Amino acid sequence: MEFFGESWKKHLSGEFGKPYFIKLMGFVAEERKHYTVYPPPHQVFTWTQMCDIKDVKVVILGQDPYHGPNQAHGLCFSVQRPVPPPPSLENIYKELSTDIEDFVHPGHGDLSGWAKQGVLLLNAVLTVRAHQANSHKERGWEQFTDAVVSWLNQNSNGLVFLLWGSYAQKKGSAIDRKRHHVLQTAHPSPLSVYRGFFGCRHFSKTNELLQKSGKKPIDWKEL
Ligand SMILES: O=C(O)c1ccc(/C=N/OCCO/N=C/c2cc(=O)[nH]c(=O)[nH]2)cc1
Repeated sequence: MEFFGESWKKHLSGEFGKPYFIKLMGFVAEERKHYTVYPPPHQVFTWTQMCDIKDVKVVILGQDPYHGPNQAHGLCFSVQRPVPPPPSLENIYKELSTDIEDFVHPGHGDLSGWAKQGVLLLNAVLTVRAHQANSHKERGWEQFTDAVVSWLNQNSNGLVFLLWGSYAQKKGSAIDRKRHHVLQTAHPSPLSVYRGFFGCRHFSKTNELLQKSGKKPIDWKEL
């Protein structure tokens, strides 16, 4: 395997020599010497491994990785087999079931099948100390993932951005609405899901928007 997918590296490596990025790398490395940090190194950049950067169709922006054992693996909201889907992911699957009648629950929480279809599952902060939510907040990841969002905004066309919650909406605030499609709703967490996420129908809406972009739809059940 590779640490960082080649097509993504080609376009994002301009970040790597910048002072914030050097500092970020040092911070994460030091944290790993004293704490268990999730995801493990080989999974920090899973979101670069699943499809070519040129083939991104949909972008779902997250915040912090899961902080429990075996959960985070470098794709926002996803958990690898055999880990049970956390409540936020169960809510995502519940909305899918009501939104698209023909959706089939895969019986696991691994969203790799979406990533392979060009659904970028990007957290803003890409590491977290075990059991400590937001422990790596504002250490440099935000600037890096802002650079990712900026690259896609400028160099791709007709993407669908799904911005769930106020944090994601802020991170996507500068997306050019004349050049990309943006859908917004509340966050799927249990505390916020009934404040707009249930009933948002973003999955069916996304596929209709992809038609306008001249692109084939996501098969949301291909998991
Ligand atoms: O800004 C808001 O409106 C808002 C509201 C509620 C929340 C809540 N989060 O609660 C934790 C739920 O689980 N999240 C998992 C999770 C896993 C992952 O890979 N990425 C990720 O972004 N989240 C966040 C933002």
